Amino acid sequence: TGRPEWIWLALGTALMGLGTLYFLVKGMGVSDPDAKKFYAITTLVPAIAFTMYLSMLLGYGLTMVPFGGEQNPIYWARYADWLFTTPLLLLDLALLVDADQGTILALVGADGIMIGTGLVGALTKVYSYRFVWWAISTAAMLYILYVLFFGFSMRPEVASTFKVLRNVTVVLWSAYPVVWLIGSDGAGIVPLNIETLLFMVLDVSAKVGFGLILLRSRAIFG
Amino acid sequence: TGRPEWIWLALGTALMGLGTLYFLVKGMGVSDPDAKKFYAITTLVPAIAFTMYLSMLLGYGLTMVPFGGEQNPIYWARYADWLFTTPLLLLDLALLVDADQGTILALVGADGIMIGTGLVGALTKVYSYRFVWWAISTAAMLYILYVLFFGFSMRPEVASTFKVLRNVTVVLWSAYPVVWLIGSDGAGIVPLNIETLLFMVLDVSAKVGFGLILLRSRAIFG
Amino acid sequence: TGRPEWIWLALGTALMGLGTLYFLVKGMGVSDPDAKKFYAITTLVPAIAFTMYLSMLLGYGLTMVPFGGEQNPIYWARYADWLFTTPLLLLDLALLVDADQGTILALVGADGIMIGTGLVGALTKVYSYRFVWWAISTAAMLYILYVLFFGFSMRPEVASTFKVLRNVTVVLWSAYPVVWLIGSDGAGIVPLNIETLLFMVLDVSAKVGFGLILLRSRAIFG
Ligand SMILES: *C/C=C(C)/C=C/C=C(C)/C=C/C1=C(C)CCCC1(C)C
Ligand SMILES: *C/C=C(C)/C=C/C=C(C)/C=C/C1=C(C)CCCC1(C)C
Ligand SMILES: *C/C=C(C)/C=C/C=C(C)/C=C/C1=C(C)CCCC1(C)C
Repeated sequence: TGRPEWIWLALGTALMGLGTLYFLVKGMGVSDPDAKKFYAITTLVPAIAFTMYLSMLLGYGLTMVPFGGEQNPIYWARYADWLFTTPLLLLDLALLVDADQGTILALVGADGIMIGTGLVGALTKVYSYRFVWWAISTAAMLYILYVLFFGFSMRPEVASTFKVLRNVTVVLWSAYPVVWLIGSDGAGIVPLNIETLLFMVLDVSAKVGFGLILLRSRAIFG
Repeated sequence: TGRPEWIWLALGTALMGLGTLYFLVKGMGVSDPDAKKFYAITTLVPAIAFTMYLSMLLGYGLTMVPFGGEQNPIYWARYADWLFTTPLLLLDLALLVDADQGTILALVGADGIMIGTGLVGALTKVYSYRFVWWAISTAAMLYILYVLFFGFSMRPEVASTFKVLRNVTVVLWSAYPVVWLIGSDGAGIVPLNIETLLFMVLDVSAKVGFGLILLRSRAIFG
Repeated sequence: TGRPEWIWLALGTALMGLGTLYFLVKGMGVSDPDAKKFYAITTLVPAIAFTMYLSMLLGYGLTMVPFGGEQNPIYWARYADWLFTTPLLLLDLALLVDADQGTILALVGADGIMIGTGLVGALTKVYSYRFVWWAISTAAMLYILYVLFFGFSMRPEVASTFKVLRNVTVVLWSAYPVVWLIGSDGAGIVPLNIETLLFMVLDVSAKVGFGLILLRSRAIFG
């Protein structure tokens, strides 16, 4: 396309679409209920991502936001995706450790705040206000990572898998507020082409990457 | 109104509104918890449909989408409805057969993809791209119907009711991708007047029709 | 700001932000699972409200709706908030009395209808149609309050707390359809400045006020 970032949105689409097929196919073979749960969640995540990367690729989820001087291109389909897939990932972590209903509530709620404010700054028109919405969104991410460390004696083919996935999450999720800040969505110090490349490498890793590690573990069984 | 399809949107509103009253009234008389569940779900479905048919009737959920040459009228309130009521129907089927949490997750997730992509093609501006979003949406419908047949020894006043409702669903739900394709939302081979007539006959049948069959069955009790 | 209602949206933001901090901090100290549940829900409610009051304050959730003659200012961020926080409050009441899944479904569903139609009239362009959407929205509020009285033998440090919270709810929630009618969103008999003052006093009371009463009760424990 006439857009420099098409290549990464094209590669994003393929990879997400590839992970869903692999996981669905892999998904075929399960009988253990609990294990079913982890396939249902893990497969839907890139399934959703698949639909939003295509929408950006065909250009449906792209808008112009006016701010800091001129008109700015902003992929909003990114947040609609994150809106559903991140709560879906925390749910994988949550049911892995037999979380409490109460803690599952807080995580999900804080998550919706995270993305929700992230979307608000993405579409905000006053340049300065954006980073205030960024701060709050970041403040919720700190809560979530906090909770999965200090508020989150279980069987060991579980614990060890959880510590692994959680390390992945914390490192990946932490990159997103950094990319957004340096990117076109935030400081504008990095062009849209690179900002799109960064998110795609995170998304595939945090989704397909995360799912592969997960759906192989014996942790997901009885 | 100045719109040819008012009559069907007017009849849609009455019928949906009539089913909700009947089901709520009928709903009054229940004590068995589990049965309560099926009244809660079954009544809310046309309740929601009721609100969206009126919005189309008063014209709040109507927009113009430019594509394939000219400006196209598109009722988007239809998808906001389907967004909530179809997961509500699968939930009726799901709890009827004591589905697994895992399978309830997949159905609902695939459903949101179905409608979600359906909405995206409805609002897409490049004529050709629409049917690509149609294909994917259809691909999710095939998953759902699949699952309720091959991934979905239970008491017989249940099994027989389930096979019935499920037959209804498969036949009705299959009509929707056909109507959308021939209709104004898709191929434009059928005018908006007829496309509105078709969806109304499906909606009332899949909702009120489906609910009547359901809320009479002894299957919904202990 | 250049807006007369800034002061109340500024005071709304502070107070909601203050309640969340207090509840989170207070939240630190819990071990009993069930009690955790009530902190998770109760704290997220003003957390969300916090984000939407700021959005109105910075002016992100403000739009112009044309009707009854001229252009009308309409804070839509108010409904996105109510969209999530009112179901969150009913859930506090619901789990307080060990509600049935079925009844929890009806309450939440009716609630989404309430706000959902409320939003539709807020954005409707034909003056008269607004109050029709107001009527239906009100009709759902009557269902909810009904249900929490006649469809909602439990331990007494519970029952007495429930009767209390419920009295709060009914009196507060009943004020909202009145404010909306006399306000700029409805009849226009009260200016936006006063209508914004009224909602802020209700919101803080129904949220922070409601939460304080709740998170002190021994009802929330085992
Ligand atoms: C499947 C995609 C994933 C796991 C995405 C994670 C995204 C985030 C952790 C988002 C973080 C953001 C902030 C905390 C600040 C505002 C900007 C965001 C939304 C990128
Ligand atoms: C209460 C209304 C019901 C049960 C509606 C069902 C609608 C569908 C099965 C929708 C199907 C569609 C596709 C599979 C392709 C894209 C167009 C849609 C959304 C009409
Ligand atoms: C946290 C905020 C609360 C508890 C708000 C409650 C709001 C309502 C009970 C809303 C009621 C309305 C109607 C019943 C008629 C239409 C206008 C509304 C949305 C204000």
